[PDB]
Amino acid sequence: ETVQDCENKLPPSLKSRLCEIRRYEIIEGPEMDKHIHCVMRALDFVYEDGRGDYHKLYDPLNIIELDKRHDVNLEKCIGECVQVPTSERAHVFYKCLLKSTTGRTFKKVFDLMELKKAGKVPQHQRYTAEFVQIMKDYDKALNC
Ligand SMILES: NCCc1c[nH]c2ccccc12
Repeated sequence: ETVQDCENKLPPSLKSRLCEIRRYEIIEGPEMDKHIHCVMRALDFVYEDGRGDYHKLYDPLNIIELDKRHDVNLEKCIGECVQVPTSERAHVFYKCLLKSTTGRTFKKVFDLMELKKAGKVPQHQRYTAEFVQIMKDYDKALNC
C-alpha cells in the first residue's frame, strides 16, 4: 500500500484539500488521523500501532543534515505519540516532528521516501536541485 493508495482513499472533505496536506500543512480531526497513519505506514516511518520508529528516521535525517537535534527531537516526539491513543499516534508523531527543528529535514526524507517507493527516483537518490524539480512536477500532475 502506497501514499497514492492512501490519497485515492480520502473522503471527500479531505480530498478537496489535497494540496494543503501535501504542503505539510497541519489539519486536525480523525479523518486526518487515519490518512496520516495510512501514509506513515506506507512510508515505513511508524510501527503498526502508529508509533514513530526511531531507527527508520535517525540515519536518514543525519545523512541529509548532521545534527544532534534529530536524536533529541525523535525521542521527544515518540514520547508524545506514545501517550496519545493509537488512532491518533502516527499523526501526533508526524505533527510533533514537523514542529521541531527536525521538520526541515523530515520533509526531505519524507519526499525522498515517497518518490522512492513510487519508483520515480533511484533508491540512493539524494536531495538535489534535480530532485526538488522532480517533486514539483510530481505534485503538479496531482493539481498541486
Ligand atoms: N511530498 C510530500 C507529500 C505529503 C506531505 N505530507 C503528507 C501527508 C500525507 C500524504 C502526503 C503528504
